[PDB]
Amino acid sequence: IQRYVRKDGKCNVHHGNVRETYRYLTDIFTTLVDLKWRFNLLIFVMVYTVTWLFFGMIWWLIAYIRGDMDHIEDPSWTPCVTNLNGFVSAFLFSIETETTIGYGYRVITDKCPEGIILLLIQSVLGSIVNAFMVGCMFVKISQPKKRAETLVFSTHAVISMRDGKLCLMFRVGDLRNSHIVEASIRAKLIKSKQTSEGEFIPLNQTDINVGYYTGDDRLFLVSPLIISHEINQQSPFWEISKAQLPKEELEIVVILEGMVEATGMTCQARSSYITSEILWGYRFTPVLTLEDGFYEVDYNSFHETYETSTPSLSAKELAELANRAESN
Amino acid sequence: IQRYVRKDGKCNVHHGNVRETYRYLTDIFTTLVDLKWRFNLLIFVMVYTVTWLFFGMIWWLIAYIRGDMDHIEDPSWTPCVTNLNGFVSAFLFSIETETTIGYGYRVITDKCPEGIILLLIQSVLGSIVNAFMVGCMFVKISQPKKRAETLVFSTHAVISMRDGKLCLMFRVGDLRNSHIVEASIRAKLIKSKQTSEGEFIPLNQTDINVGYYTGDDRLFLVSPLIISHEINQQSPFWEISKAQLPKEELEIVVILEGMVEATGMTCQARSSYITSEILWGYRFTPVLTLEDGFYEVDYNSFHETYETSTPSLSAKELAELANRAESN
Amino acid sequence: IQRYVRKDGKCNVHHGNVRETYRYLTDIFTTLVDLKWRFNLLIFVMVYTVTWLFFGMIWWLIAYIRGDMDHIEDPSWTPCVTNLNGFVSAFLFSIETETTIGYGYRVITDKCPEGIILLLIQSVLGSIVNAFMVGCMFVKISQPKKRAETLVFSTHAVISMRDGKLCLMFRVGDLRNSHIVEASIRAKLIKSKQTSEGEFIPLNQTDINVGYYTGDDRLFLVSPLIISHEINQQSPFWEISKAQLPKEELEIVVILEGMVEATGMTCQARSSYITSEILWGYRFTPVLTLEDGFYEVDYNSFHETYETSTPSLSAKELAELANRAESN
Amino acid sequence: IQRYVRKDGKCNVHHGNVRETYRYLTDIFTTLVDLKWRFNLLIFVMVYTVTWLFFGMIWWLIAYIRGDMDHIEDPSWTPCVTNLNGFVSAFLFSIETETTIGYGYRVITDKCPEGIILLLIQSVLGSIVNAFMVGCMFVKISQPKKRAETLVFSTHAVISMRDGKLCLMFRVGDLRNSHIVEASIRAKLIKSKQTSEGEFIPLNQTDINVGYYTGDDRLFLVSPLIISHEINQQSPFWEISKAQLPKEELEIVVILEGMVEATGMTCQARSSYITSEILWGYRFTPVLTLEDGFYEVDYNSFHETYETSTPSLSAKELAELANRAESN
Ligand SMILES: [K+]
Ligand SMILES: [K+]
Ligand SMILES: [K+]
Ligand SMILES: [K+]
Ligand SMILES: [K+]
Ligand SMILES: [K+]
Ligand SMILES: [K+]
Ligand SMILES: [K+]
Ligand code: NA
Ligand code: NA
Ligand code: NA
Ligand code: NA
Repeated sequence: IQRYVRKDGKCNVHHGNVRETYRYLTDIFTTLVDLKWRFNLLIFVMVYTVTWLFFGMIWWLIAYIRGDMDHIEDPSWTPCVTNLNGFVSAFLFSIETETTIGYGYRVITDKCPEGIILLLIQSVLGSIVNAFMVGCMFVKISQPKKRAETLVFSTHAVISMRDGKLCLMFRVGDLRNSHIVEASIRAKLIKSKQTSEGEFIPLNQTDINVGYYTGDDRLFLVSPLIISHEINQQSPFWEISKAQLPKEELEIVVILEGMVEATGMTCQARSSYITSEILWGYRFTPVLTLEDGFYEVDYNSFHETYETSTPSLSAKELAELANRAESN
Repeated sequence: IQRYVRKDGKCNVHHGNVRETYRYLTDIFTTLVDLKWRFNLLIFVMVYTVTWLFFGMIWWLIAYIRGDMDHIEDPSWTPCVTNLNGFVSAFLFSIETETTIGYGYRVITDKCPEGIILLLIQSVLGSIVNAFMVGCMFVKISQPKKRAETLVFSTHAVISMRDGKLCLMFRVGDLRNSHIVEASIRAKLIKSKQTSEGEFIPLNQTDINVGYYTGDDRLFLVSPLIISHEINQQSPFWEISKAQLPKEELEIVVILEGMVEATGMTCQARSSYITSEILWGYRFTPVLTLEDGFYEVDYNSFHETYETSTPSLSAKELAELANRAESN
Repeated sequence: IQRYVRKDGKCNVHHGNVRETYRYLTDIFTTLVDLKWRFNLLIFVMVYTVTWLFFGMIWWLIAYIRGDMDHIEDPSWTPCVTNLNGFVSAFLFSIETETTIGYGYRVITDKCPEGIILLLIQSVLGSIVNAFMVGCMFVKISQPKKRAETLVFSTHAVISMRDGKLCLMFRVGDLRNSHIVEASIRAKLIKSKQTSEGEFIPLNQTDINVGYYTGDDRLFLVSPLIISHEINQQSPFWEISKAQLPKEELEIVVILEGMVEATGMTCQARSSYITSEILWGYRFTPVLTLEDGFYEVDYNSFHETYETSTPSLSAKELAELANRAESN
Repeated sequence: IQRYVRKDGKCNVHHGNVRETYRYLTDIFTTLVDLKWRFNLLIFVMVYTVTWLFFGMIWWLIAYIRGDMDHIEDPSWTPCVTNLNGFVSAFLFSIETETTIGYGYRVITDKCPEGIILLLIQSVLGSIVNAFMVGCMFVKISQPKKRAETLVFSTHAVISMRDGKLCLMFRVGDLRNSHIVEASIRAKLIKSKQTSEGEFIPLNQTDINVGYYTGDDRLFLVSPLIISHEINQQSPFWEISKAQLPKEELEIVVILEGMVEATGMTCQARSSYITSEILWGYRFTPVLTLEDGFYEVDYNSFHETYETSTPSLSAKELAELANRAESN
C-alpha cells in the first residue's frame, strides 16, 4: 500500500509535465551540486580538457602567424616560446603553464609581445575555473543531510493511559557522542477530507500538538526519549474507539531538525506511521542502567514493546462517563 | 499602475540624495560582491596587473643600484638574479615568482642579500591578495538568492466559503526534488491611512494572520499547497462587500523563506496581489493523481481556477444575520 | 554624562581582574581573529619565517653528517641535493621547496635515502600551516559585523498621541539596494532599582513590548519605518507626567538583527536614547514621493521632526479621567 | 555521587551494544572530523603516501612495457620521461608532478602518447584529494564549540525572597570583549518519577520557566547577569519546605546558546546543580563600579554569596497564610 512517505524519508511524488526548463539553468550551481557522482567526475574532466585545449590552439596560432615554423633551425632567430614545433608540443605548454607546474624545457622568451598579455589572461581564467570546480567538490563532500543516518526513530507507536488521560507515544534516539544543537520536533496528520460545500482536498495537512505552547518541544537529547501527545478536545483523535481504529485510512508524519555541532548547518530527519503501526494498549521497555559511575544504554530493547491493560473506549466517552459519574 | 512590488520580487524604490558616501567604503567587501560581473572581471585584472608591475619595478631597481647593468658580459661578476637585462625581462621574473610557476631560465643566486627579504615579502603579499580575490569570486558564485527561481507562486488569489466561514486563499509550489528545510510563510497588507488626529502615513504596513498562533504556518512542502486566511473580527477585511471591493486601493505582499538543503544558507521569495488579482467566488483545481505506487503532479492546471456559488455580502453582515436568525 | 552604550554601539565596560588567562589560549583561533591588523601581519611573517628556517637547518644538517662538505669538487661523488654548499644556499632550498616554486638550479638526486622521507613531512606540514593562515585571513576579511555601517537609526525619539492612545516612536532605515533577510527588532529599558526587602540592583534590565505577541515585529524593510510602542497598564511608563520626565534617569537600548543576503551570516546593530532624546509632543516628517513609476526617498528629512499639540498628563490620569467622564 | 552531567558539560552516558556499525561509514566525513589529532595526522600521511606510490608504480610500468630500460644509453632513442631509470627515480617523478613543484631534471617528452592522458588523470585526482584533506583540516581548526571556554557560569544557586515572592536565582557572565549574537537560555529539571498506573520513568525531563512567555529570556549580555525563576502554582517547587529540601534527589540542568560574532556559527554551554548547590536564604554580591567614564567589573566576587533573613516555609503555605490573614 502506497504511503506518500517511506520509512526512511524518501517521498513518493513524481514532478512531471513542466514547460519552463530554462529555470534549471539560471541557478546552474544547485543543479551541479544535485547530480550523482558518476556525472560530476565526467563534467570535471570535460571542463578541464576543453579549457586546456583552447589555449593550446591559440598558442600554436600565435607561433604560426609570426613565422616560427619556417625557421626551426636558424640560430639568428630568437623566437617566441622555445622548443615549440608541432601541435602536440604546443598542447603541453598550456598544461604546464595553467596548472603552475612549469617544468622548464620549453620556456617563454622576452622578444615576443602579446605573449605576456596572453599569459595574464590565461592565469586569471585558470584561477577562476579552478576556484569554481574545487568549491563545488568541497560543498558536495561536506553537506549535512548525511548526519540523519544516525538519528534512529522507532517502529510502531503506541496508545495507552497516563494518570487518567489517553496519550499517543513514540520514541527517538541518537547514536553518536556528538550533540545536536537546538533540536526540535513536530508532527503532522495527513488524511483526505471533504468540506460541507462540496470541495474535495486530496491530502489535507493538519498539525498535532507535542508541546508547542509551553516550549516543551525544544528537547535535550542524550538518552533515548519518549515523545507523547495528549488527546484532549482539540486532537484529531477526539473520538476513535478501539474497534474503530483499523477502519480508518490516515497517516502520521514526524519531523526532527537541528544543527550539526562541528559545522553550523541544519539537518532534518523524517519518518511515518500509517495504520498498522499504531498498537492499542502497549508500553515501551526501559533501557537505562547504572554501573559504577556511568549510565549504560542498551539499544537491544530500543524497539521492544510489551502489553498491559487499558480501557477500550474513545476519549470523549471516557470524559462523559467520568463527568456523569463524578456528579451523580 | 505602480505597485511597489513587481510580480517577481523587484521593488520600485529609488534611494536618492545620500550625503555620506564614505560608508560604502568602510565595508568594501559587500560592495564588491554586490556589483555586476562585467565590473568584477575588470577589477580582478586591474588588481593583478598592478600587483605584478610594482614588484617588477622594485626588482629592476635593486638590480640597477648594485651595478649589474654595467657588467652584462663579465664572467667574474656573480650577479643577483641571472639573465636579467632590461625592464621587460625583470617584469617576467615577478610573474613567474608570484604565481609560483617558476620556469627556471632566470633564477636567483646566493650572493645577493636583501634579495631573500624581498622574496619573503613577495610571497606573503601574493598569498594574501590571492586569498581575497578567490574568496570573493567563490562567494559571488554560490549565493542562495538564486534558489528562489524555482519556487513558483500563483497568479490571482480567490475568496470563497469554507463550511460557513469566508476565507481568502492562494497557492504555492516548488519544482525540484530537493527540500527546503524549516520553511515558513507570512503576508502583509499595504495601504495608506490617516489617523483621527491629522497624521497621514503614506504606506502603512499591517500584518494578517495565516496561522501564527497555532504554529500552523511551519509548512511541509512536497506537493503544491493552498494557504488560507480566515476572515474573523480582526482581519482587515472584516467588512468588504462584493461591489465594495473594486473601489478600494490596497495591496497584499507575500513572503516565503527557508534554508537551502545542500548548503546551509537562507533564501527568501516574494510576490504581490493588487486589486484585480482578487476574484470573488472561485476555487482552484486539483492536480494530484495516483499511478501504480507514485503520486503524479500536473503543473498544467497549477494556475487554473473555476467558478462556483457564493453569497455576496460582507462577513460582518453574514455573522449578524446568522446570529439574529439563529435566535429569533 | 556616562551612558553605558554609545550612540554607535560601543559599550562602556572594562573587564578587569581576571585570574584565569589560560582560557585565552584554549581557543587560540578566536583570539587570532580578534586582534588588529598591525599584529596579524606581524604574526603571519613570524610564523612563515620560523617554518622555513627550521627545515633549512635540518637540510644543512643532513648534508653535513653524510660528508658532502668535504667533497665539494669531486665528480665521483653523487651527493644529496645538488649545488648545496653553505648555510645561505641550504636556506633557499627550503623556500623553493615548501612554497612549490621549484626553480631547479638546486635539485634533489636519487642516491640519498631519508631525503624523500624528509620531503614528504615538509610537504604535509607546509600544506597544514598554509591552510590555517589563509583561512584566518579570509575569515577576518569577510565578517558580517561590517554591514551594520549602513543601517541608520534616528536621533531623539518622540512621544505623542494616536487616536486616543499615548505612544512612543522612533524611526529606522537602510541605505543599500540589498535586503536583510528575516529582520527583527527589540528594545530594553535600563534603570537602577531597589526592592522592598533591601536589595539594590545597579543596572536592572526590563523588556518593553514592540509587537512580540502578535508577531508584528518581524518587519519588511524597504522604505524608512516608524516603530511604535503603546503605553498600556504594563509599560514602565504607565505614569510619567510631562514635568516629571526630565527628573528621571533611565535609558532605552534598541537592537535590530537579521541575516545578510549574499552570505548567510547574522548581523546586529544597536543604539541608545537617554533622557534628552525623548521629546514630548512632536512628530516625524514624511519622506516618500511618487515620480513616473518610482517611489523616491529623501534622506534629507530623515531626522527632521516638527511640533504639534498634545495633552500634558500621565497615561493613568488620562484613562481615569476618560472613564470617569464617559460614565458620569 | 553520579550526576549525569559534569560541572563543565561532559555527560556520563556510555552508548553500548550497537549492531549496525556500517552507518559510521555512510557519513565518513563526520567521523573524520570527530577523531582526535594524533589520528588525523596519521590518516593524512597514509592517504598522501598511498596516492603518490600508486601513480609511481603506473609510471614505471608504462616505462617498462615500451622498452625504455633495455635502451638506457642509446641516443637515437627519444624515450618517454627523461632520466627515468629505476623504481626510486620513477617514484620522485610522481611527487614532483602531483604537488606541482616540478623541478625539471626529469621532464616529459612529446613522442609518448598515453603519457598525456595519464597526466590529466593525475592532475584531476590530485586536486580532488587535496581539496578533501585541506577542507577537513580547516573545519577541525575553526569549530565553534570552543568559544564555550569563556562563558562562565556560577557555582551554587540560591533561593530567597523578592517583594513577597520566593525565587530561585543563579548568575552568568562572559569574559571577552566580543559579543554573542541572539543569546538565549533555558533550564530543565531531571528527576525520576512513577505514574499512578505503575509505569516507572528513570530520568523524566520537565521544563521550568525563566521567561518564555513574555520574551524576557532573549538576554543582552555585557555585564554579569542574574537569572531568576519565580515559584508560582506551576513550578515543580510548589511545596518544598526548608527542612524538606536536603532529602530530595533531583537535578537542574542549565543551557545557554547563541551565535559567535566573527563567524556565523552556533555555540552551546551547559552546567548543573544537584542538591548541595542550592542554598536557602542567601544573596549574591554586586560587582559593578563607576570610574571616570567607565564601568568596572570585578570577577573577584563573582562567586561570592552572603547571608540574609528569609522565612522557612513552602510557597504554598506562605500563600495560604497570606490569603487567610488578609481576609480574616
Ligand atoms: K604551485
Ligand atoms: K610550481
Ligand atoms: K615549478
Ligand atoms: K622548474
Ligand atoms: K512564540
Ligand atoms: K631547468
Ligand atoms: K571555504
Ligand atoms: K551558516
Ligand atoms: Na548524542
Ligand atoms: Na521539493
Ligand atoms: Na534595503
Ligand atoms: Na561580551
